[PDB]
Amino acid sequence: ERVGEKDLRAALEWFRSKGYLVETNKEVNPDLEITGLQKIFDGSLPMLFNNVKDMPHARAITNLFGDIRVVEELFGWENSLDRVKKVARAIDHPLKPVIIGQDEAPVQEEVLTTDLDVNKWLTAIRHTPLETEMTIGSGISCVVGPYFDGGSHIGYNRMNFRWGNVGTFQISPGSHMWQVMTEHYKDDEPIPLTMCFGVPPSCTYVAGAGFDYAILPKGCDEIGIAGAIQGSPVRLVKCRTIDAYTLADAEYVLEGYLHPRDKRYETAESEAADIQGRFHFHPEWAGYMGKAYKAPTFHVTAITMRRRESKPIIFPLGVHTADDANIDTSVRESAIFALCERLQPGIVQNVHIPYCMTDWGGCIIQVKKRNQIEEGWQRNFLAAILACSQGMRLAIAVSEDVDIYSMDDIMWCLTTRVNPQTDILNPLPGGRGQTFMPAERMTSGDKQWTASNTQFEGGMGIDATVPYGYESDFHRPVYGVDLVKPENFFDAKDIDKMKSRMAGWVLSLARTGR
Amino acid sequence: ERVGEKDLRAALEWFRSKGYLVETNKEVNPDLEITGLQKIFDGSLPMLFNNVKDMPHARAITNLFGDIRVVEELFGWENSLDRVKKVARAIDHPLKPVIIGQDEAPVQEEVLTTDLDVNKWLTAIRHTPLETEMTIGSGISCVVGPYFDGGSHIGYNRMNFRWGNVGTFQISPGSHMWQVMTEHYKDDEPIPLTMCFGVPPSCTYVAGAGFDYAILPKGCDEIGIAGAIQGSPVRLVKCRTIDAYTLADAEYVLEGYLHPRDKRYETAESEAADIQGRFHFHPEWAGYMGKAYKAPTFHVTAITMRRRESKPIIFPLGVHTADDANIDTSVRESAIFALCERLQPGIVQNVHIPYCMTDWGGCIIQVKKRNQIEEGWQRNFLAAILACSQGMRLAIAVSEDVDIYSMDDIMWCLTTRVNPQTDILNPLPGGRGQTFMPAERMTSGDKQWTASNTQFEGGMGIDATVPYGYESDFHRPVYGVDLVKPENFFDAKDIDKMKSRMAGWVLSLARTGR
Ligand SMILES: CC(C)(COP(=O)(O)OP(=O)(O)OC[C@H]1O[C@@H](n2cnc3c(N)ncnc32)[C@H](O)[C@H]1OP(=O)(O)O)[C@@H](O)C(=O)NCCC(=O)NCCSC(=O)c1ccccc1C#N
Ligand SMILES: CC(C)(COP(=O)(O)OP(=O)(O)OC[C@H]1O[C@@H](n2cnc3c(N)ncnc32)[C@H](O)[C@H]1OP(=O)(O)O)[C@@H](O)C(=O)NCCC(=O)NCCSC(=O)c1ccccc1C#N
Ligand SMILES: [Ca+2]
Ligand SMILES: [Ca+2]
Ligand SMILES: [Fe+3]
Ligand SMILES: [Fe+3]
Ligand SMILES: [Fe+3]
Ligand SMILES: [Fe+3]
Ligand SMILES: [K+]
Ligand SMILES: [K+]
Repeated sequence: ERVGEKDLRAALEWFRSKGYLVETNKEVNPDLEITGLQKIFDGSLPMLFNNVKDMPHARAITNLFGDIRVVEELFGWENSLDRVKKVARAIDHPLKPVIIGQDEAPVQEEVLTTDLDVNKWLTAIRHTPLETEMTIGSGISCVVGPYFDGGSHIGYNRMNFRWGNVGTFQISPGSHMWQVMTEHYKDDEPIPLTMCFGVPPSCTYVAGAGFDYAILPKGCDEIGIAGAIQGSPVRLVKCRTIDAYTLADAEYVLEGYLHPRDKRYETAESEAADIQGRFHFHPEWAGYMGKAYKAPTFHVTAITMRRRESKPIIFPLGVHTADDANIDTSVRESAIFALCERLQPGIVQNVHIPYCMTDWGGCIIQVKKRNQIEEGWQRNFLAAILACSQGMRLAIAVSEDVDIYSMDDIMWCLTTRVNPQTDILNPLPGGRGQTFMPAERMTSGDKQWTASNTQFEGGMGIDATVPYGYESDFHRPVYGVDLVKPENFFDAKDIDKMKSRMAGWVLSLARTGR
Repeated sequence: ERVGEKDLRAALEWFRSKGYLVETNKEVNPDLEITGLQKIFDGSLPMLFNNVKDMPHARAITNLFGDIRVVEELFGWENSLDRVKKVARAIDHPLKPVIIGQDEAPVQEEVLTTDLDVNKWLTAIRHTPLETEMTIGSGISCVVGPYFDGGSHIGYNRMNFRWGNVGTFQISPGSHMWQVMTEHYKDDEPIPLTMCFGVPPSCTYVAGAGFDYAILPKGCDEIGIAGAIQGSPVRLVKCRTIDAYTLADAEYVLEGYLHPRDKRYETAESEAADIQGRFHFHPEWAGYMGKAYKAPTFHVTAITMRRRESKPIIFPLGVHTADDANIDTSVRESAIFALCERLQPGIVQNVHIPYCMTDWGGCIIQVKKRNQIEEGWQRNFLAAILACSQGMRLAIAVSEDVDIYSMDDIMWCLTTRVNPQTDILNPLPGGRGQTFMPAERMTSGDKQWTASNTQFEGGMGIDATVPYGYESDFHRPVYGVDLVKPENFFDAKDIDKMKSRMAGWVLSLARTGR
């Protein structure tokens, strides 16, 4: 029982074969060093640390999804558009997970039912020097079967184990875990779930999804979507101490129960002062320094893992990195594309959630109007995206003559193609927002800065598309960059010099001559 | 091959057994008499006309879905809420249709491949004296297989056969047929489809659906939904002259090809004057007198039907009737409920599209806020409903202490629970609307009054819910109608007199004592 099928170790072997893996044997400190090195090389190749300070049994990998190109190469996609379309198709066609025996699951080689000190086995890290606690943010929640209406859910939840085998469990209001906890908020028994660490890359990719429940509602099969993404079923295994299932090919597994009504503070400082929304926790998805809140507790009852001599791998990652941004926004883009295609097929050409747009904060859709009867569909798309993606603050629609991956080109569209009196939608003022946005959280006023007091401003949908029938007046003409060859005029040396001095919007403008 | 399984004849037998069927042998005139009698008994029991003027082979039934109570009894539902929930569940769990042999399909007992005069076999009717043409509005389009991405579509399309075997084909912009025609607008071959008449009641129920493509996108299985609604698979049969499938248990079937680029006028008058949007056609779904437009043509190549001595039944119905309203708004309500449940489960308690709200015009959702973190979800629901239901003009959200079926109670909520400065949403001004709404169609100005020139005003979402935490101040208290018994004070005669003098909002207020 020591082989993961399409597991993280196979991905590491593939990275090493492609030359995309950077290893080191120097001992890395989980306190400020892993996240520091990840931010120094933000959006770069994966880094594998063989020696982690005070964790002789663990290896740490980071920047696994830092470069979207290497991720697309790992999953067999040509480019971002191909990835979006293939992931939408996978969302509509899940692969049912397969259950294997308890004696052939690689993640159950070692089963610790006592001596449950999570912080001794799972690597907790500190992101910034301003933090006080070391937290665990590498595990994905896994709920399979009756508690998810016969489907399966996988997603990240940050945990702070400050009571040995009991830690806080951060749940986004409105998410799948929030819906499960709300349905069972007044039950007598706790919710049995497991946290998986070092899972297969497809499971991480699908766990990044969130707040796309018009496409991935409660009862869907997220593990099935991961299996369809990886081209084969994901293996499940029955837990040892609870009635649930786990990812058999993970590296660590925490079995336990979620107590919805047993809420405790995430940090000792906030627990002392007894207020939420202040007292920094660590950097969050909106790009701001974090805050600490009360949260339900996760009561661990068993710690399963691979053979400790094999040094099971854990994937710790800073929040404000290209890694986390890719992990969330990839399936977010695919789900937004699927929704727009459901509403009216053939109009949306591409969807992109750039790193700068705060994974749950905004998105960009590219629409192509084929005739006069399709004019106005971009506004329906913007309103539907803002309403079906809770707390999304800025959705932008652009035409097909726009480079959706260049923020400079988007800014140009905003400057030249937006009528400020009619092209700025504010669909749902007073709806549900995201508490982690400081602009929204500051609307609490003098109340507790939690989700119970914030007041959403309604989002912002910007229609920066060209009106149909005015494509000649809004034409970005072309420069003759294909009609002349620089080799006829200069030598290779000068051409390389001039090319090396180029960066930014000019790279996009020179490719298209636009 | 002469038995429909759960067909229209079985429904007629059930109605007769329950005493819900009203028969007559007097010859009814399809010109102004069928629709006149249907409007005289709007929302009443089904009427079966055994003798139709100039149609010795046809029987006509009307008001089949006129009373929602008899429909719910036919399909085995307790009430409207049970119907909505069961139909949502059926939408999420379709039954795959079964294919039967060409020699056991009841609808293929007689196959006319020549002498194709549709108006001689299919009963065309005139709705109002202001019309000039007699049109066919009893058949549902049926597209199965490759042209619907492996799914199945059923829906109504009004046809005017003024060229013998070639008639106009009215397609709503944005609908499933519109999406199919747009995908194949420039193909060389025409689109093979069939029009079914006198279909099973579940197929009519599902064909009533429209503009709910976040729940029923292109590629879904609408015939599967009908089968799940009726509790058994719907039978299909291979066509005779085209490569397609039809409802085997129908009464008539028109096989042919849809020519998207071969557009002709629906009436001779509009064809002469050569303008669209004027020159009345017949009453439409918005409750206004109709207009005539250009439309693609349906080229019939075969007319299959049951044995002409059995007098196959046809279901002609006026547009502005409780029948049509039920037929559309039932699955509309179920799909809106499904969408609201996908966005955030447990908040929406009931969805109702009243007759007065112009099937595609508006809806009412009833929300119950369980805690402070759910305040504001009604606005997300309203925005999502307005954006994902093309051209919807008025969505209203009310609290759980409201009778969703009483328009007086909704008006009371509008009067007392709407802040005009913050509770009226206008989410998507300039989006896609419905051309058949005169308020929208008048925005064309001096252009052609078609879908290419209308300018949607953005819809209207009214949040008439009670803010969370103010349920004591917005409490409709109760009167003690359960604490006193009228028999102790008056005799049965006076009680019946007083009860007979009551009607309207007082019936709802007296049941709840509110
Ligand atoms: C809002 C909340 C939780 C509430 O807590 P509070 O505002 O303090 O109010 P409350 O809970 O004490 O009272 C409440 C009363 O409503 C009843 N009630 C309460 N809940 C339920 C329920 N589920 N079902 C049924 N009834 C319920 C109770 O009946 C009663 O509570 P009880 O009396 O029973 O105790 C509040 O604490 C709170 O954490 N905000 C912030 C939470 C939040 O945005 N995370 C987002 C996580 S994204 C994230 O990281 C991330 C994502 C991507 C990338 C990087 C990162 C990072 N890096
Ligand atoms: C808007 C339309 C159709 C357009 O027609 P027009 O405005 O006149 O413009 P157009 O078609 O001539 O030109 C167009 C140009 O865009 C290109 N193009 C056009 N279409 C396509 C396409 N599908 N795919 C790709 N390209 C396309 C062509 O390339 C070029 O056309 P071409 O040059 O090729 O000919 C226009 O006629 C029209 O009927 N409005 C009204 C239609 C409408 O609301 N029904 C709603 C039916 S609910 C109903 O009853 C009902 C429902 C429930 C209950 C009761 C009732 C009743 N009782
Ligand atoms: Ca992205
Ligand atoms: Ca209705
Ligand atoms: Fe989930
Ligand atoms: Fe614009
Ligand atoms: Fe359809
Ligand atoms: Fe209100
Ligand atoms: K997820
Ligand atoms: K339909």
